[PDB]
Amino acid sequence: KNQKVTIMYYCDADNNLEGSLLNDIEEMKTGYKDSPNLNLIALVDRSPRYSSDEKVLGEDFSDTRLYKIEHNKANRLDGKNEFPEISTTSKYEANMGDPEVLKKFIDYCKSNYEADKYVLIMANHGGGARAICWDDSNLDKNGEADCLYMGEISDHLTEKQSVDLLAFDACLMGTAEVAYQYRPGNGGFSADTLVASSPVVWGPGFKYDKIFDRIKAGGGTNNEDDLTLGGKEQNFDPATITNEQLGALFVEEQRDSTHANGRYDQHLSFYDLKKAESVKRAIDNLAVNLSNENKKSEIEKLRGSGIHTDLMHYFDEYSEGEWVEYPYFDVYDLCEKINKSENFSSKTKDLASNAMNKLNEMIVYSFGDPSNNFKEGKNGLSIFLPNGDKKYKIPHWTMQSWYNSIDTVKYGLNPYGKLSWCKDGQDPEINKVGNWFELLDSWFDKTNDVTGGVNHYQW
Ligand code: NA
Ligand code: NA
Ligand code: NA
Repeated sequence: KNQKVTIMYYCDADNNLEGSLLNDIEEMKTGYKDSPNLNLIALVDRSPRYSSDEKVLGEDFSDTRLYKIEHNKANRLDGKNEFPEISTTSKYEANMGDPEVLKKFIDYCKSNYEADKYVLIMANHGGGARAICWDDSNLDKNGEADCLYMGEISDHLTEKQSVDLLAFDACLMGTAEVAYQYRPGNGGFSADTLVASSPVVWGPGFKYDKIFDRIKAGGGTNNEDDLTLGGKEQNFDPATITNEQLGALFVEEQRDSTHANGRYDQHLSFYDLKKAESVKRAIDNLAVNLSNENKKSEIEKLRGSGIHTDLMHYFDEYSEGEWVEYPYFDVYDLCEKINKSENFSSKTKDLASNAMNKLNEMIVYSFGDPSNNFKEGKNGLSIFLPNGDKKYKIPHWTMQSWYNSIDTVKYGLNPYGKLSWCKDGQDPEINKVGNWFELLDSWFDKTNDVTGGVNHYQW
């Protein structure tokens, strides 16, 4: 009733999105309403090549800094003990792709700005369940920009850094694997609720000024209609705001901002992550059935290929590169087409209906393309469904060994796997499918000896 809310903005502007993220910070300063129940602490890492702005944060710089944002104001902070490399006069360059930096940021905010509710907004690029936050200041073992892999974040972060809400201001983050990775009760770092978009997010990103202009005490409303909650858009007191109200804020303001500019391809969803497991298990059941009834042909006919797909998806199907990297399809649409197709038995239909029920329970709010018959609260979550047999000649599935449960670098594959979505629910028996990962591996890996085929996993 008199809670305090700390919002931690992990701003990785060390890339081409620097100007957009500086505009986002300006929007935060504009919309932020000063209150003793609210804190906005931002770890901003800028770039030395793109934007040369000096009006948002007071000067032009290229290092990593800690700021506290208030109305029309951003005061630079000291790193103190949790981040001793950062001071009010330091010139420290951080690697935002290093999960230890994110860990130090979360610990700093929890130590110096204690609160009853924690929100974590991670802002950068995004690439599904593989990664997030690419940093141009540090190069990996391939000469590319270092990034945060989901399994890497789980490996380095513990339960001490768990948050109440996790917002991904990045592309292609609303996947079932991502939501399951950070579910509460996984033993380590987790988020009670997740805000994410299944497809790419447009340039402007989130309309933070409107969001923070609605995080205000005193009650009241504006004249704008609320299409997620019904009625008029309400103001939510920081002393009493809940996870659901903040998520509805994100979803509704993104809907209004995107549709105002005629961008009906944009999406955003709010998930209760304590339902994530309930969805995963559900899909897993379906997966087992899909293995036992030899339905690879029918699922491939539902998914499609090339530019001819009828499943609701969140990538540019005209780009084979996106087919290889982000073949993410809507889970609810897949289960609905299974349940309504005449190429599936009654058992498969019932398992798909159970998956739909769990999905409806998980996805609290969502908005999408109305021309695609988007079902709010049902559509809005994606799942990895590759064209594993299509050759590029190299098959797609061999280029997707990152979608794995193992330590891929330890087995010579491309950086990082360790996705709990792929690990949990595996059937230890050989030639036996236990979960979605093993189903895909059984469908697309042509050899299954002890060496584990192309992804070094024996299903
Ligand atoms: Na950096
Ligand atoms: Na509205
Ligand atoms: Na394999």
